[PDB]
Amino acid sequence: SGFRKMAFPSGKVEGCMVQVTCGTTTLNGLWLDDVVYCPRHVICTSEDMLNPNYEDLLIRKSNHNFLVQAGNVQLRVIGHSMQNCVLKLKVDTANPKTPKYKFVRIQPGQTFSVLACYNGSPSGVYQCAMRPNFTIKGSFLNGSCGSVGFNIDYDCVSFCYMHHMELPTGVHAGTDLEGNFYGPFVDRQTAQAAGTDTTITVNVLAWLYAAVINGDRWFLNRFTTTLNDFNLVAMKYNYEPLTQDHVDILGPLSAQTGIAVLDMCASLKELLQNGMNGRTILGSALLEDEFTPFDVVRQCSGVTF
Amino acid sequence: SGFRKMAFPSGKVEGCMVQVTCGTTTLNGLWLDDVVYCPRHVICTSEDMLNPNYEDLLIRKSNHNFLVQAGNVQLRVIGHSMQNCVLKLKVDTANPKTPKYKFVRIQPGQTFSVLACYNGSPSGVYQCAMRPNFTIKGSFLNGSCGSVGFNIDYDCVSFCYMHHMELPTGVHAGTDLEGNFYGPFVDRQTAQAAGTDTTITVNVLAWLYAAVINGDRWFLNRFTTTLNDFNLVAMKYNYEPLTQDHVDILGPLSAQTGIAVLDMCASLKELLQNGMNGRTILGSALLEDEFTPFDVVRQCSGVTF
Ligand SMILES: C=CC(=O)N(C)Cc1nc(C(F)(F)F)cs1
Ligand SMILES: C=CC(=O)N(C)Cc1nc(C(F)(F)F)cs1
Repeated sequence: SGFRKMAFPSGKVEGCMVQVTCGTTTLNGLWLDDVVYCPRHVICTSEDMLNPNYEDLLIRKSNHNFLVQAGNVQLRVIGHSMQNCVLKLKVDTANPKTPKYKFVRIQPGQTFSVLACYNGSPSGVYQCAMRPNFTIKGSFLNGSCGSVGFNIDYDCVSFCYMHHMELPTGVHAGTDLEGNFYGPFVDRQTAQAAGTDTTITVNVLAWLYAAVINGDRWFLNRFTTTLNDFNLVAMKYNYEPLTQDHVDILGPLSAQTGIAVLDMCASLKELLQNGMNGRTILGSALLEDEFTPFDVVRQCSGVTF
Repeated sequence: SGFRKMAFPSGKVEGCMVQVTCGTTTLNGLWLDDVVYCPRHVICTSEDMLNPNYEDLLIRKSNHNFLVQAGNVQLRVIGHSMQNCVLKLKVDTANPKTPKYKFVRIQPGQTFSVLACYNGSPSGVYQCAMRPNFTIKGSFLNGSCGSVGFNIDYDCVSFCYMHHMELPTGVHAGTDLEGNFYGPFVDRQTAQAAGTDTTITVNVLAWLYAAVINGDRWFLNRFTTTLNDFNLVAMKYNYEPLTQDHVDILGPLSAQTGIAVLDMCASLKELLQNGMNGRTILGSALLEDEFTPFDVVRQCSGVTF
């Protein structure tokens, strides 16, 4: 037992990371089959990034202006295109390490593993969630652009995120692998409003179920509540309203623990109204919302890839 | 910027994990060059584990009693030995994926990445620390035995931990790759005292430096203190006493931020005496001690492997 914030094994993705250089800018790319994906602002100089005309900038560029390197291996670029906010560089070689993979656009509240890279080399891996306002709270220094987020379901890598920017507020924004930004964000250096964030209520409930499974039970009540009564308190405290879809998803954890979902909601209500009294739950002094119900089940099931 | 608990990329280690089965028990092994390392209690049945005579049990075993499988590949066992609390199985093949590697025995307070495995397949990766009492707070379900902890310094994998047991108290215990347990623990199913844990003071100071680097500054004081005065408060609150060796190690962070180490100690003192007032530091409502000074520098430097 025990419960930890746990990233997927990153081997399959390590073998897809390359370095992409264009003019002066170098960032990371994702080499799958015979295509390399990377943020399109690799073609920006530090003067352009206030309001770049990407079409006009890409037009000054030809295949040989893009340097793609896989470790020491140089790749030959035989085609280039812009799809939304990503560049797709066609290379004459297929990545011999290409995993089985999908491109997916995740929903707010879902989680994924991030492999932070610089100059095409992996530096570390960590788990995070797509916030309800479509930002993520990551660790992304300059040059981490092109780092990708992913999930793995037995041998299949579902890529869901590519890092593009840090906002002036210190949070992060990026696209799906088709180049569409999560959220209202654009790839230019300006002040951009992320908007009010909220807490992923269903994830907090999964984490409280994770805690009961692992012995932390001090927060269980002699009380219950109603979906609508609880949502009243969710509103006051900026929690996502809970729905019947969420209740269903928590079914498996309700059945493993024998604690009705609404009873668990009643425990959450009291934790929101009375704080935690300097106590801890799974080693945390606040309510953690970056575990999906699927995440919790994975850890307690021991699923492998 | 941003600061996250970050594991090393696990690719190099994924390619070394194998399944080891002996009689009925199956757990994970580490296949390096032409040797497979695994916990010696793979030769225990569920009756033996109260007080097993490992020599007598190993004597009933021959090479062909050990089944080693690397994915689908079966390995031929041509030799077996017991070194402290690990088995070393000689196989007729060298792992073509063996990285450059060392076996190292870490000190309490240092960190490492854990690749949790079941049946020889990787399930996830996370960072943790060797507690001062020589336990770790991990996520280890049954069959995770043989999972290994490691560090990576540009291409070199320093293996430092192999998982053996969960203690009745829910914490975890294991050995170095020479089979010597960290701490006073033995591989039998009995109640074992871990002993008073303490907080890794130097790590907390590194994390406060990480917070200043990333904008969280509300905890900085108009006060300073002395090494001996601060250690008085460390004692009361079960913090490791701070030494001049620790002060030196924090030098680089002292210089990057312009905050003298003893001034930072003064901030820690006040946080220990007055709590955090329902505020947060790098998203945490308690004092985090699982980042070494080296860890913090790595994240803010962007080191790659
Ligand atoms: C990955 C981020 C990074 O490395 N940097 C230097 C920030 C940048 N932001 C832009 C954008 F989106 F404003 F055009 C281009 S580079
Ligand atoms: C890795 C732990 C695990 O999977 N289990 C079932 C607990 C075990 N503990 C023992 C020991 F050390 F007491 F002999 C043998 S198996």
